Amino acid sequence: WALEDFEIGRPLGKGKFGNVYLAREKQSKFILALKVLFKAQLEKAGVEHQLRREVEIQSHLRHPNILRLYGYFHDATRVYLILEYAPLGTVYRELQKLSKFDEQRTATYITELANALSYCHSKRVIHRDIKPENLLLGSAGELKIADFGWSLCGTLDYLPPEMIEGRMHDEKVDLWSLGVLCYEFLVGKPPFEANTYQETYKRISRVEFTFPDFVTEGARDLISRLLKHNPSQRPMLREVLEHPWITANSS
Ligand SMILES: Nc1ncnc2c1ncn2[C@@H]1O[C@H](CO)[C@@H](O)[C@H]1O
Repeated sequence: WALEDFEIGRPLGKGKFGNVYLAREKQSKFILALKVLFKAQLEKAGVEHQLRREVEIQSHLRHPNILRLYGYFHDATRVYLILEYAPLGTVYRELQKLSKFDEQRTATYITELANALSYCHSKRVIHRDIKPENLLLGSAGELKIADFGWSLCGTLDYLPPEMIEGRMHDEKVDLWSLGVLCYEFLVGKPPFEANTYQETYKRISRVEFTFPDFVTEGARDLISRLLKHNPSQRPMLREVLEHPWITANSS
C-alpha cells in the first residue's frame, strides 16, 4: 500500500508513539483507521523488536471479537497500521459513562471476550493486555480486543500474581485477567484497586477482594472461580461460557 491510497479523517485518538486518524481507502470508499507509529519513538525504545511480532500475529488473527489488522506499510520516518474501525469507542469510556454495566451486557461481554480468547489459545497466542482500555466496540455494541503499542495503579490492577511476582505464567492468565474484568464490570472499579502499588500486590497476590451488597451470587462464584492464586486451579475456557451465569443473561 501507500499513504496516498487513503483519505485521512479526524484523529480518533492521540498517541505518544504515533496517531490514528479516521481513514478511507480511495478505491473502496471504505472506512478505516490508520494506527501510524513514529519512528524516533519505535526507536527511542527497543520496540522495533516488539513490533512485527504482534504485527504478524494480529495480521492473521481473524475473529469477530478481535479487531482485525487488514494491512501495514511504512515510509521513511513513520509506519502505518491499517485496521478494523470500531465506531462505538472504548468500553472503558462506555464503562465510565454508565458507572457499571448490568448483567446481560457484562456477562455477554465476558463470553464474547472469552471466545475471542478461545480462538486465540487454540492458535496458541496468549494475549495479556486486556482491560477496558484495550477493548473496543463495534456496530452492534459488540466487543473487539486491540493489543498493540500506543501511548491509578491501573498499571498493576490487572496483572495476575504469577507475573507481578515475576514468576512463570502461561495460558492460565487470560482467565485471571478475565476475572477482574467481569468484576470491574459489575462493580465500576477493579477488584484490586487501592491507593498504593504496594497496597495492591498485597491484595492481588494475597488475592484480597470483597463484594458489594448486590452483585448476584452467581457472579460471586463465577468470579471467585476466575481469580485464584494457583493458575492451574482456574477454569479453562469452556467452563465460563458454560457457567450458570454466562448462559441466561448473555447474547
Ligand atoms: N479501530 C478503532 N476503532 C475505534 N476507535 C479506535 C480505533 N483505533 C483507535 N481508536 C481510538 O483511538 C484512540 C487512540 O488509540 C483510542 O483510545 C480509541 O478511542
